[PDB]
Amino acid sequence: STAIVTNVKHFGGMGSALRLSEAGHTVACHDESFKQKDELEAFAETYPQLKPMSEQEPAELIEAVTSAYGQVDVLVSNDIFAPEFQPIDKYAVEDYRGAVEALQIRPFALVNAVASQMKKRKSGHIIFITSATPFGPWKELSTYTSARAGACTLANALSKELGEYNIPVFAIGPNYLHSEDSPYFYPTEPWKTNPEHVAHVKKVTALQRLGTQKELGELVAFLASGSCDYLTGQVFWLAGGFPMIERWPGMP
Amino acid sequence: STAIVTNVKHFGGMGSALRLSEAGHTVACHDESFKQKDELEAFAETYPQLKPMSEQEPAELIEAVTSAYGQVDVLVSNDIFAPEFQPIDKYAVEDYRGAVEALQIRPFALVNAVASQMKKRKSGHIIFITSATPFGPWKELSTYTSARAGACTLANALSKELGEYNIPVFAIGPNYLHSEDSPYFYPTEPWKTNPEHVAHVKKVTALQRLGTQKELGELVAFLASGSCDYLTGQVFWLAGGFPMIERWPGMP
Amino acid sequence: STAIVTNVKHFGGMGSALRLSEAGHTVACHDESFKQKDELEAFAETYPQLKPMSEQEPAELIEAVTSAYGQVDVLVSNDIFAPEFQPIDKYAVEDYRGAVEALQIRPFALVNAVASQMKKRKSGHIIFITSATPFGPWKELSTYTSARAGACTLANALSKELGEYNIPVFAIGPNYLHSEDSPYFYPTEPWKTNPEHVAHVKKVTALQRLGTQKELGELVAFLASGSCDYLTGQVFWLAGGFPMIERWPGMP
Amino acid sequence: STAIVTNVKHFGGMGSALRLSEAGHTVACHDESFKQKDELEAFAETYPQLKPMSEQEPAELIEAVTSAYGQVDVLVSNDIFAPEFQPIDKYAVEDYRGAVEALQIRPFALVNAVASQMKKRKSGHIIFITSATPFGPWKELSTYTSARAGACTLANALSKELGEYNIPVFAIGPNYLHSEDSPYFYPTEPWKTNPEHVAHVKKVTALQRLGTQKELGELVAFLASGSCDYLTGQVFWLAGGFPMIERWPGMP
Ligand SMILES: O=[N+]([O-])c1ccc([C@@H]2CO2)cc1
Ligand SMILES: O=[N+]([O-])c1ccc([C@@H]2CO2)cc1
Ligand SMILES: O=[N+]([O-])c1ccc([C@@H]2CO2)cc1
Ligand SMILES: O=[N+]([O-])c1ccc([C@@H]2CO2)cc1
Repeated sequence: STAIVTNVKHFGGMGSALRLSEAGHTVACHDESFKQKDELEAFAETYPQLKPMSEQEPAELIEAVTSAYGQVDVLVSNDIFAPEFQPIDKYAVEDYRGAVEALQIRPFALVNAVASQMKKRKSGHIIFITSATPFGPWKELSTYTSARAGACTLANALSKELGEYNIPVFAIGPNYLHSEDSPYFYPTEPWKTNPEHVAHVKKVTALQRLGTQKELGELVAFLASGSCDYLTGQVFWLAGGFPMIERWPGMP
Repeated sequence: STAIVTNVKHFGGMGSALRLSEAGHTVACHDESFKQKDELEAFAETYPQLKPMSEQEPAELIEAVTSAYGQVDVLVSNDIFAPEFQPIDKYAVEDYRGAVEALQIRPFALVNAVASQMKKRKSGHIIFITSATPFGPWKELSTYTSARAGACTLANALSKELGEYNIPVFAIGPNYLHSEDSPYFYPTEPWKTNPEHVAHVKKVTALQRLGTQKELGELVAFLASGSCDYLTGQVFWLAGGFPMIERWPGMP
Repeated sequence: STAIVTNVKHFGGMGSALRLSEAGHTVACHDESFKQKDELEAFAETYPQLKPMSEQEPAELIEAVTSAYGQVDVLVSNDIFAPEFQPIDKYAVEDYRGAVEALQIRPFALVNAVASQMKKRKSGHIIFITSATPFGPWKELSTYTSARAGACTLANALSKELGEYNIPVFAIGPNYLHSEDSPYFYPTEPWKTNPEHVAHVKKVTALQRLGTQKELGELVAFLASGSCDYLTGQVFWLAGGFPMIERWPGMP
Repeated sequence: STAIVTNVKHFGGMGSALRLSEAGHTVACHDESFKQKDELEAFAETYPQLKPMSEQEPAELIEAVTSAYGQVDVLVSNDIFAPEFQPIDKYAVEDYRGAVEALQIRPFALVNAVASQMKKRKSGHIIFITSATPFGPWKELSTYTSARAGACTLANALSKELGEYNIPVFAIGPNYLHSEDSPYFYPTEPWKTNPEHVAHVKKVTALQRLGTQKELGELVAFLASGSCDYLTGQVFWLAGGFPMIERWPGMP
């Protein structure tokens, strides 16, 4: 079918787009850098199987993909934001508004724009790439963490109404997901190359390693395949067993 | 100590303010209507044991209560919003922005404004009145439900950083909480007067009744008393056993 | 690889075994009925793609499969129990002991018997088929529901220690999962053939239908394939959006 | 009213009994040591406000308290077990049976024995002291952690049926709860005396300290008072913000 992957260059974007395309889907890709023709053309050349779009806004993007490929069957809202770790009193209120806009309002706007066509034909899949941070909150990241939780619940809530139209809705919350060249949020440098970082990952995850783009991609393609729609409403914690809890003194 | 209860006329406002006052606290009350001298005066006359403030914005309010009474020891963010039940595609993106501003940004702004003083003296209590909808979402209320989830997690996330400063943070998520004359969200009419509504409540809650303002107030005062700070991070589901799940055919 | 599916004739047994086999795995199958050669041979003839075992106990089963097929790479603990619905005071304490033995001790015993070999190779996958009842408890089924919760947490706890040996552990908790000819727990008759039952499923699930053995099988095969080990520790709610929560009077 | 607190000398026993008594309740106490006359009398002398009982089994205990004090209004099932940390394959299946019998079957048996009298008069409170380990499992404690999870769910499931009879059911899950002279599970020595243990607690809890018996008691008394029955079904995590999750390299 036809799929849309947002912010393709970052977070769970490449894994999702690449595997979806390998599965036979036509994959329209969005990214902030695609505003520049040079960036869009370069992407199209490197990944000829993907279909980069210049459209930036929700309604604009959904309309563009629908016109170019007929309809949108799979929506992968791969949302990102660049937060700072700050004590609550050090954040500016605008810092939270920014987090909520990028992590909650955006996915909401995308579903709001594509839901009608999916409901009319009673078919489609909606996948939010959120975060596992709500499951094990770190101190001093209240904006990003709470916004991600809003997105997770948004997906679960949406599954309740869209199920009547045979539209599954899922949320994939990753952590320690290798992002390769993207800084969102675990790039090769330094996460796979610096001792302290490698050791940190070994300590906090059960599998003692970063998750791979391949793994995220396999999950996305599996859910979008229609092989297991009954998991609708699920929030998947793609965090390799994180968080590992510190044990008592003397214990290995 | 000195407490602040927002939107006192609605939701968990009166139960919280009244019980906190009976516990001996000086309770500064906020409400949109207090912007009008006539409304504020009428409230002060009816409730001489309460201290209504005219201030509307977070910083302005925190500053006024601090100036008049010395400091803010307890913050009860009784947040409200009037959402419409709507299919995802029928909402306007602005409807979600409105829900998040009222249910997430506001409590965040209040803590952002008061956290510094609490941290400097290493004492204080923060309580968010959220919702239990995230625990059992209804179809077609995605904006309100997801926003409330963001608030619940915000409370939990804040508990992690403020604990070092001896500041407990809690979230109380009610449902079917009798709101008396307030339309937010279970007024006496029709929830205690109309047969069908009375029957609905008896079916969906384990205790088969609406929760009382007194019960909410008791919990708020208990948490604010410093009797059980070790519950910091807790999201309390004040919903009387809701949700009750429909059983198989043949089962009463 | 080599997989083991217990209680193959019931619950998620057939879906798991059939899809695992279609995936290319050698699937050893356990069932209480296989104690009778007549039943085992009858099963073997009907399903040449499966390998029914006569062994009933954990240690004996693991040893038998290891001897016959080299080793056990995938363990699918498809646990079942036949509980009665009853008020807490009407149950016999033995009724709870029985539920716990069948739903907690059994999966524990199986992992206890196969873990050492998997750890030595630093490879293997463990899947518990539990229940979604803990997520939305019905009244009067305290034994079954709580035991299933124990099994879910057992899986999550195990993922923490086995991750170090590269062994993912998952729990799939279904509800309204079509069980075809098996009475555990949603057989064709009457769940797909009686109006009241069809209507009940339509009301309590978001997708308004029973889950299929195919869907459960696809998930089991996907997890066992090694395509997404990073989901280790996950409890999957395979309940089609259940539970759907009763809305206010007047709402459709 | 009349309350029963089990294993009073350990875990949440003393805080519960002491505060319930201070609240004016007649508190019948159970403990394995009370099997010996010398132990029961020594306890009665030290704590004259408490009523130690010699009864050990659920039925006889409920009956004895009912005969002596008229009825059982509050049941505080303070369950304990002394597990060993072990890799799954190192445990004996009997070690899990032992954990489940003490942490799941026991509370179930007590409610099974007292539920009828509470239902007949439509009044009563049931509180299980479980554990917060299910919320953040450590590696190698699969027996204890999963059993405690079963108990938490048992309480939640029970709230659904007993609510109709006006009987709230709660579960209090502590961790890092100072147990003073009792080895279950954080005695003064070494948790408040050894530097490494003191440092560990300051690291893994948000409040950076052990919880007190006083705090636990305050919660139990509050819940038993009938001041906030609408919290029925709640699982309280009395863990001071635990778990604190390790942050990235460079962050303090
Ligand atoms: O900003 N951060 O430090 C950050 C850390 C982790 C995440 C994981 C992927 O959700 C996201 C953001
Ligand atoms: O708008 N609504 O229909 C609504 C219903 C229930 C709530 C409960 C209190 O959280 C809030 C809003
Ligand atoms: O006995 N029962 O009524 C029953 C109902 C539901 C289940 C779901 C699959 O876990 C199991 C048993
Ligand atoms: O055995 N243990 O090591 C243990 C550790 C912590 C607990 C906390 C109270 O639940 C219980 C048992």
